[PDB]
Amino acid sequence: MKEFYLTVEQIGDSIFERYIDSNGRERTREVEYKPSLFAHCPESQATKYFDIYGKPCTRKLFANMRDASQWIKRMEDIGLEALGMDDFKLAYLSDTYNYEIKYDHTKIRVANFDIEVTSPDGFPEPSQAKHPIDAITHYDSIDDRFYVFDLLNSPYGNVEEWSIEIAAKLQEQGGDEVPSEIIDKIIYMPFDNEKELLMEYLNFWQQKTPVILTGWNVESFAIPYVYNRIKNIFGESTAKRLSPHRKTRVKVIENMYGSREIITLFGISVLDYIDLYKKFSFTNQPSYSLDYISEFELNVGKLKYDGPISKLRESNHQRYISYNIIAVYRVLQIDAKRQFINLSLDMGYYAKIQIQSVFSPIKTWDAIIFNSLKEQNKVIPQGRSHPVQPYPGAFVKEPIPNRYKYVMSFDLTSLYPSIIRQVNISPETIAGTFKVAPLHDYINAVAERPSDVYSCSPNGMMYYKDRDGVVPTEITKVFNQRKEHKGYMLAAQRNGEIIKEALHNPNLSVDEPLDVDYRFDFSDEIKEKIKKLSAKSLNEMLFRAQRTEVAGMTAQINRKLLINSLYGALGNVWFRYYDLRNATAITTFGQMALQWIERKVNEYLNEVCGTEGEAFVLYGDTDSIYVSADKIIDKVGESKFRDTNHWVDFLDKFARERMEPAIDRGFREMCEYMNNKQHLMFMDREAIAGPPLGSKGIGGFWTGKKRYALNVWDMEGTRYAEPKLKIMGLETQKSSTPKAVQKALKECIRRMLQEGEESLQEYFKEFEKEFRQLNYISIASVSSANNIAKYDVGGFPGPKCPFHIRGILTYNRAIKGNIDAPQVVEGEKVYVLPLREGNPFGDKCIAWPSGTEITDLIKDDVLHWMDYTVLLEKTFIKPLEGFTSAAKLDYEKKASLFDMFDF
DNA sequence: CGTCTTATGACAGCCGCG
DNA sequence: GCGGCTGTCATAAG
Ligand SMILES: Nc1ncnc2c1ncn2[C@H]1C[C@H](O)[C@@H](COP(=O)(O)OP(=O)(O)OP(=O)(O)O)O1
Ligand SMILES: [Mg+2]
Repeated sequence: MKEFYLTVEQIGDSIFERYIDSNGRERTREVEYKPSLFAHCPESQATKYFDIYGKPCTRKLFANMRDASQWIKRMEDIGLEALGMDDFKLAYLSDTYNYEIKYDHTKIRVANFDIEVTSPDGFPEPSQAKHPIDAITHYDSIDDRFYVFDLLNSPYGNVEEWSIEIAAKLQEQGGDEVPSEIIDKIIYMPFDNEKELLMEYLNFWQQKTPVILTGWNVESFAIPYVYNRIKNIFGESTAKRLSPHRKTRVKVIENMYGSREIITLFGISVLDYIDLYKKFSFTNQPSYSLDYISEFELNVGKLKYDGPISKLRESNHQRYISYNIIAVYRVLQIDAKRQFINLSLDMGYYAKIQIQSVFSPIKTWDAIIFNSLKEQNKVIPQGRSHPVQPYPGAFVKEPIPNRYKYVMSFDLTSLYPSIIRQVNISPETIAGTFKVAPLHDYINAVAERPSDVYSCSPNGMMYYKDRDGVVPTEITKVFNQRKEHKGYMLAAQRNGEIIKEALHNPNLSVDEPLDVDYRFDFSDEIKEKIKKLSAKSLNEMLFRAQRTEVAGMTAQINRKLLINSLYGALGNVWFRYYDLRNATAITTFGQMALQWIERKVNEYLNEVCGTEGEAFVLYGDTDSIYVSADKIIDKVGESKFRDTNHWVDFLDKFARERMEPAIDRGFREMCEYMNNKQHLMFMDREAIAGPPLGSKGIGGFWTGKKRYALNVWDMEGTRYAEPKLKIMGLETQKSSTPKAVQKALKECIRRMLQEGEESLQEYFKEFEKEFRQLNYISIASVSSANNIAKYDVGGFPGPKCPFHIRGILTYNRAIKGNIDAPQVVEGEKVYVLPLREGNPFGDKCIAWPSGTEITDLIKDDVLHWMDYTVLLEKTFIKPLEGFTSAAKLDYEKKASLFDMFDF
């Protein structure tokens, strides 16, 4: 098989690479790399290398990288361009790996660990690292074993060995419920002393050296902590054993309050799972404690223990060890579901970068573009510095705030990348400019055709159609990968809906979940095998369909991000090809394209419909249009449709067979009008929304820009067995909104759109009646702990100081000197509750770390002094009032004037 | 070392207001 | 002692 890299580092004049040879064995190299850079030269200077604009360059080979850096600064001291790849690590991979990398993941040692550390005086700081590590669980993907390092003896207790037999037992038999799947994969190692455990851990680290280090929060806790603890006991030299190349870096970043350390292990790609989640998950969570995320991702209970963690090792060492194990395992199950490491490797090897550079899309693209550029023997520009500058973005329509009964929506397939292609927008494909008319004339088609030689954008730019661009090129490859995985995702989602109808009446049977690829549309035979199955068999099938869909999701949405991020890279001063003429060519074209097609969509329907000058497009954002479908439904009445599904099928058939080709006609005309390389503007039918047949439900409603809800029956060819609410922007969708309140506002919106005004008031009346009974956490608001320092007037609120910030200050006074209480960390989320007048906390509100409960020290005061009236109005009724008004509804009851007829 | 603009709402403080 | 406005902040939609 082909050879592929594991890690790579630059150290001085030596490149340190770990890799896999033709055999699948893992080797290392120390390479004394001889990089090449480039400089322009006169025309008559024969050469194979040219810059991207067409200009001759001579290659300058160098003895070593220091000398190549020495040259880059001198070229600037003189002030001439130093073209080429300034980052020599990427150049070396590009040299060593002159092909498309296919990689054997089973040969890649992904390690996954967590440590435990008892502390009676509050959170154990890794900076200091002043407490014993009393447990570590290190899972190794190659061995497929969890290595448990256990400390029987410590200043904080002498404990007996952990019993696997006990750990296996269920928590109702008095055990730990450590999963079946992992009981035969634990290798357990008790230790008398710390020094011993550590040394063994280090030796173990040497023979099973992690290529990808991951885990929950390891980057800010685990890694730093083991490093410093080992460093303080055995000296810094021993600590460096953690790096296979024996080189490390300490990035101390003293927050305005206390210390904080970041350790770089050369030779290892640390991918902390917390960061991979934030980037790739497309969620904004109330809290990021593993405990919370496990719940959310896996529907799986909180690892339970009595008393505080600080004395679990002494109370119940058995539990203590088991939780450190299951903690490791959970991250493995989350990744089984989400595939973020899989993703990371894909992009990583695709771009040919260090795996941990998947976090920076600027890096990713620089390497993709360089590699692509290198094979055509072209020289890349030098990165140049730039001031930051605003530039205009997308166009959003102001919708008339109303109820909407029948709504059909349409959206462009990857707008900004398609534009990039359609127009051939790239650094080296720029043809010049042209005098631009008010954009509203290009929208209307009045303005002079800007050029009939060059491909154009309404911002005034012109592009070549002859030659093809680096960016269009590279953006197209990844787009197709996106497209493929989107295909599988959407199929899985349909297969999901087919299984959902099957369990409306499952065949009384003892059967077998079918052996099938959930990525593809269930064929007839298998659909007819489907309904003959049992609930047990069918649920397993659903579960699996769902796991496929989610996996397709990840692959799809993250590749979508990467390309959209190429666009965003164009508007970013740090990007080698940073360029605002291109960035605005994209967005301005986006604006024209969205309004242009509004006009056409509005024109065609007024035609086919009968009237003239009726606004059918009620709304649109960047690349979407939401068309009102009332008058089209009105062209057959309420009668002719048997059931709900009959008018859905209709609209779908109408969109597909009448509207779409009209759209297509419109967009290819615009393509001509703009003289673009290729027509690539596609609006796929997205949503079909309305009320269920002969019900008093409102279908949809807009409140303003970015704020609407709809009742959807079909989303992009998927015919849900249950109508699903599509809610955008409203507080139900915001992680700041209290949990129970998200659920309530949602049941409301579901009530307005499906049932009607009647149902709303009924449920509204119930909710406020029961409100005071809800769990304080479930009804707390969430915010981020930012800039506490800045607003701290020596203990009290400063000028301008925000609500949640104010809440945090009151907390910190109410926990003065108490070091057992959880402090609040900068940047992390807090729960927020308002306080009643006269409370003993001083202020009108309080805040505490989210994902956790408030410490007992204040727990019972906050619960007494809690302010429900305020909470209900600010968090539930104000929001509901917003929705209510727009929809023309009341959520309560008007002044009868017919009350005179009571009883 | 470093994706982007557009837009909403909860709040704070400012200002006018017999 | 408020409703209208502006700016800061947190957080959505694309
Ligand atoms: N995270 C982002 N960064 C930069 N630009 C974005 C981002 N999200 C969206 N955009 C811009 C460019 C998109 O093409 C345009 C419309 O976005 P959107 O419709 O969500 O997806 P898309 O049109 O790129 O693909 P698709 O509609 O197929 O999911 O808005
Ligand atoms: Mg789109």
